[PDB]
Amino acid sequence: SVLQVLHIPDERLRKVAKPVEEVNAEIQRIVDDMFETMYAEEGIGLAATQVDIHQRIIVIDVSENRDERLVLINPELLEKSGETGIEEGCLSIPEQRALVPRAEKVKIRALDRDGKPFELEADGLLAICIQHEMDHLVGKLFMDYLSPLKQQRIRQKVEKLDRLKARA
Ligand SMILES: [Zn+2]
Repeated sequence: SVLQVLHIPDERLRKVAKPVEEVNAEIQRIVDDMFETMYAEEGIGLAATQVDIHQRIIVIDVSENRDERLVLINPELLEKSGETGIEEGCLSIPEQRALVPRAEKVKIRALDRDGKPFELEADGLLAICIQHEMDHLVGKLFMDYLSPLKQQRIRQKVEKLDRLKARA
């Protein structure tokens, strides 16, 4: 199923996710719906809290053939180094992009879709994607890094877009 993605300024985007107790068929359903939703809106990453499911689950797929699926359940940042930034987007902040400071390299521990643990070292776009999605799980958005003026301007942009998109 395709789930509805929340937009700012929805307050449910600020909730802190609980860890997944047990990776069972209900969780695997959520993972599958999250991928379906992410591909349907043309995203490369999605956190559970974006679809109003407040558990520590993330899906990523940067591939163009939509077949290098990455699932992070209960991710844990083990180490990070360096600093970078690209203009990030987000399905919760429609059509807005902004450069945000990130670590360049990241090492995480997570569970996969089967509930088996794995470690992953990432750099480049992947490292940035993981950090952006892990932020979502503790109620952080990429706009939080920007000036108050930039933040307001982003909010207004989105509110205006949702105002027009709802036609009637
Ligand atoms: Zn996002």
